[PDB]
Amino acid sequence: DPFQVAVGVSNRHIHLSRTDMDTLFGPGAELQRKKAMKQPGQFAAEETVTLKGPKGSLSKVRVLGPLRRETQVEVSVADGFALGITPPLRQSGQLDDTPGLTIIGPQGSVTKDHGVIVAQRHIHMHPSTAAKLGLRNGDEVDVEAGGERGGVMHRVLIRVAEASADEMHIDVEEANALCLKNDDVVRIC
Amino acid sequence: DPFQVAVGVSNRHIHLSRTDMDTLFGPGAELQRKKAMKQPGQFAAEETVTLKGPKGSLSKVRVLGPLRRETQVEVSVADGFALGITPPLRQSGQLDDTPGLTIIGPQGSVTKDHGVIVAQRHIHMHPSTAAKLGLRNGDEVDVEAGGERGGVMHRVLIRVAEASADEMHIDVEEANALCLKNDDVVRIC
Ligand SMILES: [Zn+2]
Ligand SMILES: [Zn+2]
Ligand SMILES: [Zn+2]
Ligand SMILES: [Zn+2]
Repeated sequence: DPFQVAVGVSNRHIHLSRTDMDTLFGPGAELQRKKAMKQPGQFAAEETVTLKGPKGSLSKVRVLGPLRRETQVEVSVADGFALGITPPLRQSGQLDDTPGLTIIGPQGSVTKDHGVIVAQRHIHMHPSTAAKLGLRNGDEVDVEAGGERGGVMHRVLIRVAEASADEMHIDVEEANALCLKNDDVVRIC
Repeated sequence: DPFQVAVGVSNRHIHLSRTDMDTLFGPGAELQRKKAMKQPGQFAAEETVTLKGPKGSLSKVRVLGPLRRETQVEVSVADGFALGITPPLRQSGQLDDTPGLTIIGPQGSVTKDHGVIVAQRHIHMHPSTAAKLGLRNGDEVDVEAGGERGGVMHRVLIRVAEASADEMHIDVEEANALCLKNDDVVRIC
């Protein structure tokens, strides 16, 4: 069944620019791969940061490599409340009018004015697969999960790129709400 | 639309036996009302406890009144993970083969061998409403939630009792996963 995609539960994490990486970890510092992810080229790094908000802070927030053009922080709704901000629901890269935080690293700190979002659930899909299912990049779909806490998720963003592996990304709260874990199978409706 | 029902977002909390109330807060100690809930006679009390598990503790956990015949602890999956336990998904009062933890109050502590659960989402329903919708106690329904993070929750238990107001109860993670909040309106399918 080509409609079955595996689940990747995305914990809170951060993408860093080269400039911000230099500030937080020192000039010329390279991310060290800790664990390779399903999406090709992407990985969880050894490096982590502390996120400080007006209300509180979060420690050991994972940095995901590779480095990107713009810094982006992804936190759960609960994470936001603990920090003392209200990050809006957004797809990756949609950072206009988003709130900021203070990122703290070993070599320095940077207080961002934007880049913090709650991740909108989505499916990374190969263009081959997307072509089969008659799905276009930018589409939204329904996804069903089984089990004692199962249900159907609306507004699942379809993300098609050549450098993609078939996988669904949901944050920790979405996963727990449906009793989903890494490598669980869900179905596109 | 009579199939619509208001949402009550349920944060972690505890119900206490009289015996356990005596231990934690002193013999003869009465729960003090802070804020009444929508369910008749029930209320969030001024009293709070600390929950201690093998891995960590949670402070300021709300006690809900009135007292009951058996102590019951409701926590989210995330809460359980932080405590160092794995509570199963259960309906209220369904406490067979459940993990325990240590409850700490001002006057003493008690270590329970059972009674910790992750709450199964449910709808409290007055018999008149139940008769009008064609629902019975113990039935399970689907509930649709709208909005950017909307979707359809499966396996929603119907709890029919005279001392009930029409209201759906979901925990913090289920609420955040769907961007629901208190007094939001969802619809029974
Ligand atoms: Zn990300
Ligand atoms: Zn993703
Ligand atoms: Zn309860
Ligand atoms: Zn309830």
